[PDB]
Amino acid sequence: KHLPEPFRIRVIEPVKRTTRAYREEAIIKSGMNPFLLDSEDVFIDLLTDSGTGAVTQSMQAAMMRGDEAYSGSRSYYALAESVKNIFGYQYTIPTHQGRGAEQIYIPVLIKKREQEKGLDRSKMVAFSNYTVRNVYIKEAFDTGVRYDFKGNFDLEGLERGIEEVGPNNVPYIVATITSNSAGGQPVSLANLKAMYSIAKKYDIPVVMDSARFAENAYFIKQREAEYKDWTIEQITRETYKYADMLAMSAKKDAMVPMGGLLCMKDDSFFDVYTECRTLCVVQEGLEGGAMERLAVGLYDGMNLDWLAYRIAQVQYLVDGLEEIGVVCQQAGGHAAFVDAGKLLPHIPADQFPAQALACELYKVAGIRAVEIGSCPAELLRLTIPRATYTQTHMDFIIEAFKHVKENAANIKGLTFTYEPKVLRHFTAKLKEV
Amino acid sequence: KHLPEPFRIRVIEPVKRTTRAYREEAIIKSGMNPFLLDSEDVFIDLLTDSGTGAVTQSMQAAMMRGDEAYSGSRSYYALAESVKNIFGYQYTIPTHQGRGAEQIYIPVLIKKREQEKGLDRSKMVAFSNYFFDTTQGHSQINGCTVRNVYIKEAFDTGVRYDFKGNFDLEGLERGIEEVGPNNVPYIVATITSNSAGGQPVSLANLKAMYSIAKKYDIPVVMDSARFAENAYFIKQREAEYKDWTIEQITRETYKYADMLAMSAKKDAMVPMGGLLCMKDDSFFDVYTECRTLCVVQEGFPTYGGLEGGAMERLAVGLYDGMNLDWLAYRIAQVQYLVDGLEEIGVVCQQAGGHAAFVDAGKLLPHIPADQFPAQALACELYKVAGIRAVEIGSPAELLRLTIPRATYTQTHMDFIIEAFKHVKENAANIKGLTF
Amino acid sequence: KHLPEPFRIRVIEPVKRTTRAYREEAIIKSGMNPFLLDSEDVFIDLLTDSGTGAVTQSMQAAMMRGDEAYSGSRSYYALAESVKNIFGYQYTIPTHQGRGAEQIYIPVLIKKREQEKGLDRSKMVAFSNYFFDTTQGHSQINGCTVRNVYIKEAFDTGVRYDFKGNFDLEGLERGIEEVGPNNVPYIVATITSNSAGGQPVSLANLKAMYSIAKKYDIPVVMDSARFAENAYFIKQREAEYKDWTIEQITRETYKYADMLAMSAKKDAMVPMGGLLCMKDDSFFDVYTECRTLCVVQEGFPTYGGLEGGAMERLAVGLYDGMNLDWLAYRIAQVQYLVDGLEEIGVVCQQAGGHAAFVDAGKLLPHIPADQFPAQALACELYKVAGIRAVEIGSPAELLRLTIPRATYTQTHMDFIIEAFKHVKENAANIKGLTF
Amino acid sequence: KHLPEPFRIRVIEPVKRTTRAYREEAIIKSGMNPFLLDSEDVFIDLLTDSGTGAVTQSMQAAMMRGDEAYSGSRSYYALAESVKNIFGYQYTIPTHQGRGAEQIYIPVLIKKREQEKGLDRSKMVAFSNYTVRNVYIKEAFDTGVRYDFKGNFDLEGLERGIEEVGPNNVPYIVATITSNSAGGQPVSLANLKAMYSIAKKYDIPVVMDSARFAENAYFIKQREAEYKDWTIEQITRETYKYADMLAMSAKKDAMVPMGGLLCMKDDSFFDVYTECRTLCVVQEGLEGGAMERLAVGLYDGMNLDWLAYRIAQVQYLVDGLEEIGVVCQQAGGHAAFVDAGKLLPHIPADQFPAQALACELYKVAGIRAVEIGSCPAELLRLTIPRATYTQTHMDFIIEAFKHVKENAANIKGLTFTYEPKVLRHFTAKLKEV
Repeated sequence: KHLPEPFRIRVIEPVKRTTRAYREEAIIKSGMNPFLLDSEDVFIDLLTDSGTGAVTQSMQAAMMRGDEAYSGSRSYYALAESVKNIFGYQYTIPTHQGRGAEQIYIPVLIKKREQEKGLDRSKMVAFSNYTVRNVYIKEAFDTGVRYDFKGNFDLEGLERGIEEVGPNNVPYIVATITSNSAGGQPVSLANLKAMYSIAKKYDIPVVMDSARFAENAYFIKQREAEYKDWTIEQITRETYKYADMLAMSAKKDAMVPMGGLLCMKDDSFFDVYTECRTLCVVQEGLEGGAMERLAVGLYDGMNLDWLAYRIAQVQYLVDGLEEIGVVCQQAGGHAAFVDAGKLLPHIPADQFPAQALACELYKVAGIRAVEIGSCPAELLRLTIPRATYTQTHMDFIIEAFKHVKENAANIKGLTFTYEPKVLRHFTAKLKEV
Repeated sequence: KHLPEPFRIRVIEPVKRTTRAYREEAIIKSGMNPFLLDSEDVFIDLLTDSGTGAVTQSMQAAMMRGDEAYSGSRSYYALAESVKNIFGYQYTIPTHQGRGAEQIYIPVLIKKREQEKGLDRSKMVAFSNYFFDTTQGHSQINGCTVRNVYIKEAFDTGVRYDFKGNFDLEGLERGIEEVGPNNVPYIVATITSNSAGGQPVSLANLKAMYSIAKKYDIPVVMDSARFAENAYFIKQREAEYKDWTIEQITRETYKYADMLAMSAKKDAMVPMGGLLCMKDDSFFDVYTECRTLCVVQEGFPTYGGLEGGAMERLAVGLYDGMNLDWLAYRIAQVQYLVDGLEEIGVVCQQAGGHAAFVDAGKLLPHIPADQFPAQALACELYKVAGIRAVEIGSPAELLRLTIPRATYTQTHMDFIIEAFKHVKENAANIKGLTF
Repeated sequence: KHLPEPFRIRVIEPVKRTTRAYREEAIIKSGMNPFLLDSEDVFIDLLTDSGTGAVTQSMQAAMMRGDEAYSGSRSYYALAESVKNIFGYQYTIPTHQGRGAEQIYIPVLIKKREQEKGLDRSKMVAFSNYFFDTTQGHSQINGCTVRNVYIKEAFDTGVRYDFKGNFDLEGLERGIEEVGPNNVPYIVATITSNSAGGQPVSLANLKAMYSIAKKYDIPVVMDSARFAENAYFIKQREAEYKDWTIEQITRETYKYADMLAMSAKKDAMVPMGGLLCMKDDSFFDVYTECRTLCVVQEGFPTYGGLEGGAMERLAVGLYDGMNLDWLAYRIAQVQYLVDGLEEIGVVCQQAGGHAAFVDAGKLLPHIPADQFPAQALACELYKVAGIRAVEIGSPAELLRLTIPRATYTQTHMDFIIEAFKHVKENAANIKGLTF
Repeated sequence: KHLPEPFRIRVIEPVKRTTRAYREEAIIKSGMNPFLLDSEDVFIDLLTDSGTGAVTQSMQAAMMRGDEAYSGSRSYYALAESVKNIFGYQYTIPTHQGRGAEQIYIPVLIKKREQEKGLDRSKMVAFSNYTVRNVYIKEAFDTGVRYDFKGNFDLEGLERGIEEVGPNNVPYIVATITSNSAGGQPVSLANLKAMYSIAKKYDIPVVMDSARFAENAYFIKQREAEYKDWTIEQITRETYKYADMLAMSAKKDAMVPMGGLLCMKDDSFFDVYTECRTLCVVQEGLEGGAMERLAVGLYDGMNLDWLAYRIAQVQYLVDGLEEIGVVCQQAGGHAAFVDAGKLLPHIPADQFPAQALACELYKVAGIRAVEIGSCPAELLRLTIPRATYTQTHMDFIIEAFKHVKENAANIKGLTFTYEPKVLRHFTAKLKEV
C-alpha cells in the first residue's frame, strides 16, 4: 500500500492534456523515438529521476542566499560544513554532477598507486559491489529469493580478485549505495564494515559512491537487526567510517537539480585532496546558491517520513504491475525494468519491442519511458522522479499498462528509417515490420 | 474516480508526524477547539481553502518582478491590464483581500443612494443569493442588514439540482417593493455561492436577476472568490455554453454586474490579495469615491496594500486559475471525496466546488444539539487522524471540510474517508461537548 | 562624505530613459502633479521611503519559507518570536501595515477609558510629539482629535539640536490636566519623529514622558516605523549610550510604552506589513480586544492580512534593519545629500534619518504662496531631471525628498543636487501654479 | 565621469566592516596569499568579475520557471530560441561554462579537418586575434596610441600564417570579442567581416568567442562610423554573420552566475553539431531554470543604458588612478593591470611586489585583487563585477591606492614559507624579505 505524502504541495508546474489524436502527430514526428519528443507533450515523464524531482521550501530559500564568491565562499563553507556533520568528511569539493566526481578521482587514485606502490597501467583493475569488475553475491540477480540486502559486497569473491591481481594493481574499490545492480538493491553496514577491512589490510582506497545514500540508509534501518533504532544520520555517519572518500551525484537523494560532490574523510587523505584541487583547476564547479541548496538537500534528503513515502510509492507501483502480471526482468529502488518480449511475444528482435512498447504507453497515456534493451533481452524502463507524481499518477500508469497488455495483439513493430553511427537510440527514427 | 493531477509537483512544504497522545494534549489545549490548533500540530489542515493552496511556477516567478512604486506601479497596471481582459472591467482597485473590497464598497454604495435616491438610513436592506461572514458582518456593522433570497431547493441534501445556489428571482422581485427600491443600496451576487456548500449559479439566472436590477436600477456587485469554479460548472451544466472556454463563459458571466468585489485567495490562488473593480463609465463615479476611501483603509489604490510582487502574481493567478484541466481536477477531487464519504455512509451536502459538508448529528445521532454534534466530530477527526476540520454552521448547525487547492492528493483524500470510517465504528464509545 | 555601501548589490530593477519632451507631456498629464506620475515615467522616484527600498538576500529567502496556515502559522510564531527578542513584547498582532495597527488600536483604546475611567466621547483629546497623516486622520476620523506637544526648538532650521523631535514634557504635562486625564485615551510617541523632517527623540526624553504617563496612567503607544534610525541617533548622540548596540538601545527604548504600533515599510525594510504589539500582561486585556477587531478589518491575527512569506520576511527584516554599518550608511547618505544641497545654497531642514526637506519659496522666492512655491519645484525637478519629488506640507508649506533604502547611490545623489543647481540658475525664467 | 546607475537596487547582500586590527589576524592566517582569505572578510572583492555580478528581476523570475525536463525541455527551447533571435544561430548547445564549449569544439573541428582535408596533427596550428598563435595588429599593445578598435584581426599577418602553415592544418580561427589581449580591446565589424572572408576562401571555420559580445557591440556603436545608429542587437546580429559558430561563457555579458553556450549558425554546420552532441553525451549541461535565466540575461546583457553605465564606471576607475599616477601595464574592458614594481620600486622580484601590494590594499581597505605577475613584469590585477559596486566603491578603491603609494616606503616584501609543486599562487604562503 501507498503512503500519504508527508508534506504539502506549494508549487506546481502545469501539464496540458492530450487527445490520442494529438498524441500521434506527435510520436509520428518524433519519428517513433519518444526521446525526441517535446515534453509539454509528455503527460507523465518517466525518462529519468535524476534531479527532475521536487524540492523543499528550505531548499528554495537556500537558492536565494548564494554568496557568489569565487573563493573563501561563505556558501561553499555551508556546503562543505553540512558535509562534515552529515558524513564527517572534512574535504568537500563540490562538483557539478556525479560524473564530475569520477572524472577527477580515477586518474588521481591511479597515480597515487602507480607511484607509492608502483601499479602497472595495462594490467590494472578496480572492484565494486556494482575497468571495474563487479563482485556481487550469488542471490544478487535472483529475482524471487527475498534477501534483504541484495547488492552487498561478495567479501570472498573480492578477496580473490584482489590477489588474483594482486594488491598493487587495484587503485581503489567503489562501493555504490544503494548498489546499482538489478534496479537498485541495498548494502548492509555489517557488509560495509566487512569490506572496508578487506581494504585496510591490502590498504586500498574505498570510494563510497552515494547518489542514493539516504535510501540505503533507510533499508539498513528497516532491516539490519541491530540498527532498527538508529536515525538516518546516525546510520549514515557510522556508514561512512568505511570508506576513505565519497563521490556522489546530488541529483538523487540530495534532491537538487544540479550538483555533484567529491569529498574526503581526513588528512590521511588530504594528500589526495590536494591533487584533485590541482586537477579540478583545469576543468569542473557551482553557483553559490547551488551550494546553499545542496547544503540543505543533504539534510532534507534524509527526513524519515519522506524516504518511507518515497520508497513506499516506488514499491506500490511495482506491486501494482505484478498484480497484472507484467514481467519485470528486475525491480529495485533505482528503476524498474519491465520485460517487453514477454509482454509482447509476437514482435521480433530486429522489429523492436521496447520502442514499440514505449510508443504505445505514450499514445495511450502519454507516458514516456525508455527502451533500455538493444543481446540478452528487450527491457523498457521506469524511474520515478521524487516528490513529483502521485498515487493517482501511479494508478494511471498501471492501468495504462493494462490496456497495452490487452491489445498486445495488433500493436505493431519497428524497422529503421534513419540511424546515426553511435548511440542510435537517442536520435534514430523508426517504422513498423 | 480521482483525476490525475494535470501537473508535476515542484516545491513541497514537509510536515511533522504525530503521536496520538500528543495530539490529545494539543486539542485539550486548543480550547477543545481545532481552530486554534497550531499549524505544526495539524497533518491535513482543512480549516479553509482561503489562501492556503498551491501556486504555479509562473505565479511564483511573477512575484520576483514586483515594481514597488507607491504610486502608479507598472505592476498595478499589469494587474488592471489583466482585469480588463479576463472580466472586461475598466476600473481596477486592488485591495489586500475581499474584506477590503467590502469595507470600501458597501459604505460607498450606501451614500450613492442616500443622496440621488434619498435612501433611509434606518430602513435599509440589501439583497443577495447569499452573503459570507464578512459581507453580512460588514453590512450589519455598517447599519444596513441583508436578507438572502436563495431558492426553496437550496440546501436540500436530497434532490440534486444543477445550479443549486441561484437567486430566487421572484422571492427577490417581491423583496424589492416589499422594502421600497429607494432603500436597497446594492444586490450582491455570489458565485459560486458559499453557503450551498459551494453551489453554482446559472448565467441565465444571472441575466434574469441583472434585469430586475437595471429595473429598480440597483448596483449589482458580483462577489467573485470562486468565479472560476462557477464558470466551469456552467461549462459542464448550463445547456448553451457546453462548448465555450472558461474565460469565454467568465466574460459573459461578468456582463451582469456594474462591479465585482473579490477575494483572490481562492480561485485566483494567491496567498494574499483582493480586487475591487468596476465595469464601465456608468460607474466611474463610484470607483472615484472608493479610490478615496482606500487610502484610509488599505492604502493608495496603486497598491491597496499589496506589494508589487503580489500584484504581479495575482495578475497571473487570475489566468492560471481558469485553466480548464486544473478545475476539472480541482472539482473532481472535492467530488471523489464526497463519494468516498457516501459509501461509508456519511450524509454530506452536494459536491460544491471547494468544500465538503457533513451531516454532523447523523454520523453521530445519539448526541443532541445541547452537547454539540459538529464540534466533537472536529475534535475527534483531529484526535484520531491529524486532520483539522472545523464547523462553521449553517435548521441544522454542521461540519465543513474546505479543501486547499493543489495541496493534498487522492491518498490524503483516502486517508480522510478512512478516519471517518474509524470514527463511524466508535460512535458507541463517543461523547458530546460545551467547548 | 558618502560612506561606501556596506554590501554588494545583488538584484536590480532596470529603469527606462527619457526625452525632456516626453517628460513634459507626462507632468502636464499628471494633473500638473508628480504624484500621479507613473512609475516608468520617473527615473529617481523620491515619492516616499515607504516599502520602496531594497531587501536582504536573507529577507528574500525568508519569503520562500512561508507557512500559510490561516490559523497559528509557524510563520506567525517566528515573527512574534522575533518581536519578543528585539523589543521584548509578548503580544504580537501582525497587521498588513501601520494604518492597520492604527484602525485597530485607537478605537480599542478609546473604549478602555470610556468605561474604567468613564471618558467623555465628545470632550476627548490624545497627545503626541507628533502624528502622521494616518494617525491623526484615523483619530480625527474616530471622534478623538490630537494635539502635538513638540518642543519650541522643533522645526527651527537655524539651531542644530541633537534630539530635535522630543516631547515637551511640560507642554505635555500642562495639556493633560488642561483636558482632564480621564479623557486622554492614549499618548503616541513617534520615533524618529516624522514631521521634524525625521528628527530623533531621546531615551531620557522617553523615560520622562513615560513617567507622566504611568502618572495619569495613560497608554503609551510607541509608533515605530523608523525605530532603528532613532536608535542609531541615540548611539551617536545621547551621552550614556554611546557604547551599546542597536538592539541594546532598542530594548531600553521599548520599556517606555505599554505597546507599539508600527509600519514595517521603512526601517524593517519589508515591501509590506505592520505590527501591533503589546509589552506585558498589564495589557493582555487590550491585545485580547484588538485581536477581536482584527478579524473584521485585516483578517485573522495569525496573519492580520499578511501572507506566510511576509511574516517570515519581516521576522528577518526587524533584524537586518538594525544592522549598525547599514544605518550608518543609510543616514550618512541622507546627510551627504543635504550637505550637497547647502553648498549650492538651498535652505533645507536638519538631516533627519530618512528624508530631506527644502525651503520651497526661498530657492525660488519671487513666487508667492498664491501661486504655489513647493509644487512648481516638484514639477520642475521632474520636468528637468526625471526626479519625482512631492510636497507634503508642514508657518510654511514646503518640499520633501524622502529616500528609499538601499536603492540609489552617491551618484544618484549627486545627480539630484545637480538638478537643484540647474534649477537655481533659471529661477528667473520660472513660474507658479494652481495645480 | 561616472554615470548614474540606470536601475534601482532591490536586493543586496550585506558585507561586514573591518578594523585594520582585525584585517591582520586575517591576512596573516591567510599566510599572506589573499586568495586564501575568507570572503565575508573581504570588503571589496576584486578577485574576478566572472558571474559574480548582479542580475535583473526578470533574470530572477526566470530562474523560478525551470522545467527540468531531461529532454525536449521547454526551457532549453527558450534558451536556444532567444539564441536564434539574438545571434541567429539555430543550434544551441548549452554548456555549463565557457571552458565547456571549448573542451567540445577543439577536438571535433580538428577531426572534421583531419578527415575531409587531411590535416596533420603534430604540425597543426589555430589562429586568433587573441596551440593558437595570436595575430593582432601592431598598435595592439601600444598603450598611448588611441586606436579605437585595438584588438582587431591583423588581416595580413593572418593571411601569411595560414599558408605559412598552410590551409589544411588550421582547424579553425577563434575571434574573441572583445579581444582579450591588453585587458580587453574591441574588434570592428568591418574587421570582422574582413577576416571572415579570409576564411571563406581557405574555407576555414570561424568560432566567435563571445563572453563580452555586448560590450564589443557597444564599442562598434560608439565608434564604427557607419553604425553609430544601429541598436545593440541590430549590431550583434550583423556581427554574427562572420563566424560559423559561437562559443561563449555566459558569466560575463550574459550576466549569469553559471552557464556556457556553444552554438551553430546553420545546417552547413549541422554536420558538426551532430558530433558535439555525440561528444557532449560522455561529459558536460544545466538546470532548467538556469536556461530560462540565461535566456533572459542574453537580452538583459544588451540594454544600452546599462552597458554605457557598465563601461563608464570601469573607465572612471582607471581615469581615477592615472590621476594619481598609478602605472597600468595595460587598461581595457576585461581588466586593469596595475604595474607593481613601478608603484613599489624598492622590493625585488624574489621578494614579491604583487602579493605585497595585494596584502597592503587589503589591510588598508580590504580590497582583494590578484598578483597576476610571476619574467617580463610584476602586475596586480583588477576587474569589476557588473552591477555590484558603486562609484563610492570606486572612490574608496582609488583613494586606498593613494595611501599605498604614500607609504610606498616602509611597505615590505615576501619570501616563501610553503609552496606547492604546480600553481604556487593559489595556495602558497609568504613572509617579507
